[PDB]
Amino acid sequence: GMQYATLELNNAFKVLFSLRQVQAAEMVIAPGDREGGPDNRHRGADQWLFVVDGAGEAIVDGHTQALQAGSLIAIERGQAHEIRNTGDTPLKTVNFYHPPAYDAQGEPLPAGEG
Amino acid sequence: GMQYATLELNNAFKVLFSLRQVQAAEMVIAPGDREGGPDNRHRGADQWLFVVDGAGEAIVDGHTQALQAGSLIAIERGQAHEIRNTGDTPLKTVNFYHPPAYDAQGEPLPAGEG
Ligand SMILES: [Zn+2]
Ligand SMILES: [Zn+2]
Ligand SMILES: [Zn+2]
Ligand SMILES: [Zn+2]
Ligand SMILES: [Zn+2]
Ligand SMILES: [Zn+2]
Ligand SMILES: [Zn+2]
Repeated sequence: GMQYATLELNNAFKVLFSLRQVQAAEMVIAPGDREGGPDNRHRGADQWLFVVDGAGEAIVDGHTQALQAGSLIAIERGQAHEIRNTGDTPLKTVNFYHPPAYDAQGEPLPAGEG
Repeated sequence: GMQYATLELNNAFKVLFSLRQVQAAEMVIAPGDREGGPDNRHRGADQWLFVVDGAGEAIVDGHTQALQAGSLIAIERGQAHEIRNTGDTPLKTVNFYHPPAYDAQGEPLPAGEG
């Protein structure tokens, strides 16, 4: 069969599915808001963050990058990261964790913890 | 530092970067075209395919799914897959291979071969 989902891209944070130690999640940040911070790390999981729409700013270990549709970040395990919505529409992202970072309640696994 | 790229989302196929045995690639399929087929497999790499924009159809081991922005497929290693553009605008996708499937010339690695 096919392992498939159409992301609604309207959830603050929603864990989607996994396959062989990669896990997908949706994260949509409202205008004027941010997720993570200068002390926000996943000690054992890389996070591949892709911007589907909107405008924002990533700070990754003190390095700053403007975000737009098409922006891709490979956030290595252990790197502090913050994602800020700097526009006036939702900042829509899809995220790939390797290995997985979150349990079925959307709580961090040991690998997803700081 | 930050491992970052803004995808142009206008290349038929462009390998992007890797981190710790996950590799990203852009694939944009022109109207009336298709990539892969009923015999198209990566024997040793899963492929996570995400649709950024456009409209299409995936066939994965004979299973059919309409594709739109937000569509996510986890195409397991060994699964036959074909992606057809069924609209009249480009079908823009980003792809995550685990383990990596392609070398620096965009040719399949052993894991990316059928
Ligand atoms: Zn602090
Ligand atoms: Zn994170
Ligand atoms: Zn490292
Ligand atoms: Zn792995
Ligand atoms: Zn055939
Ligand atoms: Zn493929
Ligand atoms: Zn399997």
